[PDB]
Amino acid sequence: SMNPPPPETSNPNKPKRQTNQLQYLLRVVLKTLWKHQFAWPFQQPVDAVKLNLPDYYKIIKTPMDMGTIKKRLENNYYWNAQECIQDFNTMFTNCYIYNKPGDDIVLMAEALEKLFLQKINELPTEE
Ligand SMILES: CC(=O)Nc1cccc(-c2cc(C)[n+]([O-])c3ccccc23)c1
Repeated sequence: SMNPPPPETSNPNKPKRQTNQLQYLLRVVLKTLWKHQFAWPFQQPVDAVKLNLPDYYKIIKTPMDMGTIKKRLENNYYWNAQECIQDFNTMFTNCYIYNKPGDDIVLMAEALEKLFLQKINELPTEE
């Protein structure tokens, strides 16, 4: 019923790059999803205490959210675009794993995921 530590957003010994694909993930992908009317539940880690979801972290063992993604991108946490893509996909998947079809939160995730897919379809070739 308690919250875990959040995911890492800083690790000085993890090697880092700033690639055109990662820049796109920040300037296009994250910015597009973040501004969306359905972004708010996904803008920070799930607070299973305040939301009274005492089983959330019993079920979701790889938590991820756009707050975490945003910090990762802004602090050049990643080596490659696939790492970041995997974070978005983890976020969507968790939502679908925890919730039931047609729950509001699932429709919200689906709307963001549609946009995500459209933006990833035009990830630029590496420079
Ligand atoms: C800090 C925090 O947890 N905010 C928040 C606000 C509203 C909804 C959610 C939320 C977010 C997510 C990802 N899921 O799956 C939920 C499931 C059931 C109830 C609520 C949620 C999170």
